[PDB]
Amino acid sequence: HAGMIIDADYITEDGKPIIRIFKKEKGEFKVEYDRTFRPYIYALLKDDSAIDEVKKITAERHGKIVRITEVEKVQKKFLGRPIEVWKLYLEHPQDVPAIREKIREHPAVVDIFEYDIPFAKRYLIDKGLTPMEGNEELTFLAVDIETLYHEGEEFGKGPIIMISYADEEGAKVITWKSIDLPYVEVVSSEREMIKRLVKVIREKDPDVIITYNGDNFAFPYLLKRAEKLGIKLPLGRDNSEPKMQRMGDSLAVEIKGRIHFDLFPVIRRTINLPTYTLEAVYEAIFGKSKEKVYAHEIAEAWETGKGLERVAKYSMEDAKVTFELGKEFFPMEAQLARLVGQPVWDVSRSSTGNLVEWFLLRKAYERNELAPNKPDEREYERRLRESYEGKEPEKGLWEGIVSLDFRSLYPSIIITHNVSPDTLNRENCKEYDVAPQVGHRFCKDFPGFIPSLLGNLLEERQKIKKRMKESKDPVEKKLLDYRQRAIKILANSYYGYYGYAKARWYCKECAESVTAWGRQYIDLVRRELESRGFKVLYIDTDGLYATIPGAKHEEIKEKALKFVEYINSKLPGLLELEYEGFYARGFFVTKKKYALIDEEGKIVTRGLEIVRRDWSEIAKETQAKVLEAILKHGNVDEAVKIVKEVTEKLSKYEIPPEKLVIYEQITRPLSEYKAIGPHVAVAKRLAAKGVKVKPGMVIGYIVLRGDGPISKRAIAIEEFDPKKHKYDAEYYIENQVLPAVERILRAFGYRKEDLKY
DNA sequence: CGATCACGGGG
DNA sequence: GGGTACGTGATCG
Ligand SMILES: [Mg+2]
Ligand SMILES: [Mg+2]
Repeated sequence: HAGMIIDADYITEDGKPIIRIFKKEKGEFKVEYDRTFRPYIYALLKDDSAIDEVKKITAERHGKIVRITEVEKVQKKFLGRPIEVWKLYLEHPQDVPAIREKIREHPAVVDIFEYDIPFAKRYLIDKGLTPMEGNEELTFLAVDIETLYHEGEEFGKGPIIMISYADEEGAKVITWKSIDLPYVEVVSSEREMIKRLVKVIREKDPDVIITYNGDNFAFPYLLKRAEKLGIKLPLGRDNSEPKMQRMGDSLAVEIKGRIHFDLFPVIRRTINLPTYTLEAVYEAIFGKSKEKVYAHEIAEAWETGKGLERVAKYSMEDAKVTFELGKEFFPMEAQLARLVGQPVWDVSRSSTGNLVEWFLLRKAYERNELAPNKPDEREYERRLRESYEGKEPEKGLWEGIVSLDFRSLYPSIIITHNVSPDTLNRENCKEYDVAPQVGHRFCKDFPGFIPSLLGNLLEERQKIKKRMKESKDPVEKKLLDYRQRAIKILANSYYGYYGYAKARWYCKECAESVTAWGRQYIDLVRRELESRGFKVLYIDTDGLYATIPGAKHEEIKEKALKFVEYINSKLPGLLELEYEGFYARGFFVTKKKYALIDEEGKIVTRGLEIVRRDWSEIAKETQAKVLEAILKHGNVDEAVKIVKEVTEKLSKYEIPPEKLVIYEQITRPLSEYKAIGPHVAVAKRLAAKGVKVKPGMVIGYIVLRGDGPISKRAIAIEEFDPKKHKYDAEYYIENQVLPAVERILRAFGYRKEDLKY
């Protein structure tokens, strides 16, 4: 029709699938239904006569037998070669996992294809439907909750004590205790507060619900408490409840007819932070501080009734900034959805590797190219163990560091050298390009599937950039700016995608060859930098860090900016080097393990910081102190003295026991564990005392002095008696503090043995 | 040793 | 739900 597609799914009616297309048409919510789309897979047979045995294969599901409804002989392309496969139709999507292995096992079946694409995604591709097209303006609502938590409680034990929401009308708090603030609505109970949230959402009818970690906290918690209280959450536009989907080891929540936009996975990919707390995230984007009110402060205020205004202000600000961040990060996710042709819900929760794959599956359909299969476990494992043919960084502390980015070099290399799995070492090829050093041959006789698509993306970006220069409308310009950035992101992900172990179009030789050709330009950049007095401190496939030893910082910045402008004038086509940034100081340990500090004093690290609950505070605190001594004080000698003093204090039992607590979650019933770690040993004793130990409960423990593995010497933090129990100083030194700092201090020539008296 | 198991965000 | 992360490091067995 005319509207913007925001999502798609399927429902089953009288055992048959119905596709639903969720649309927004000039401000109105619309649902279109399609009963005609049929599930299918492909089968390559040894011979056409075999179809008579294959079409008769059956399976079982929902107490009924599953059959192939129709078969169709089709002509397609596989690896740039014509192929004849049989399209096997099935009645219901759930018939595909039930029958696919019974077809694959058949002696007449060479292989099966396209048997794991979800029905709603299969529909959008086959029908040529693209989400988020048009100038349709969506409505947004941020949602958040505060709860009553005590250390180690089962998930959902304590009530929800506040629910906050925010949009352009302001930020509001719903609570069931008397708090006298203008934005606070006081209700009678937890039940009445949850029913008020339901009413707000049904009345405001937002297209987008913005949360911060709503997938794994706010919505699973609301669902747990609504279950306990025996109330429904009809938040879906079809009155359905929020739906929890197991996405990996964690969860993802969907709200039918809407976009549940969880900012946590989105921001985690976009920017680099040691910890992605809402307060750290808000400050990195808006340059303003946000106060954190910790779980224990919240519990204390609720139970004593004192200082509840502070907790209500915290709840309000949580919703307020969640709204602000949502508006900031949504436009780019909307353009990426449009580009890849899949809904924002899915696109915002996926890696760039999956964004590339979704883009390629759609283009394969458009081009009548059969998609290769995802690897089996053994192949995936064989791919992770593959070695690539074709430096370690400078030691010590460096000053005035410029960062240069190479990533925009690789799409142009893929295109000019026709680097694709369908062009690699092709038989009876008339002309080919040979990769330097690795010698892989890529046929020049026809454009490769992936170079062809990249060429079109880069051309489309150049058109957008030209239309941007010629536009007087700042609205169109803002939108076109997002569109051209989406292409840059997608195009710059192909190099990585070639080496991604889960990729359908995985190609080790393609990745290797792009690296080998890329290196010729990197070596040119390095020689040209050194001829200009620059010293290269660190270099990898993504970029480099350099300085002019002992030069004035403004001179380094000017010379680097002049260098980038010069080299890009020398580089042919769309090969581009970028000036990324400047740092006051920094040091480099190894590949993607380094730490820097900018001119505003913000520490920036990669592959070193250990901010996680399963590491003791003493190890995390010492590591922070070491990085601060090095980057803020330019003093490695102070850092070594900090480690030496901490280790002596641990040996003389001068460290508070509270800085020694280790936290680990129970993730299954205790009887299901194959290996009993210290937290499981502690948990089993707690359950033996009558504690209801459940998956989700976090176990706090201290390692005590003694013989054997740490499993037999861990004690529950609640059972620790400082007057009776002695902590293991050698464990906290050798397994906690020293591993936290040894990688960092290796960059300065220190070994683990030199960090003690 | 290989196998197993945990982390993040949120209260 | 025709795709159940992601990559990495500690500890058990
Ligand atoms: Mg969906
Ligand atoms: Mg909150």
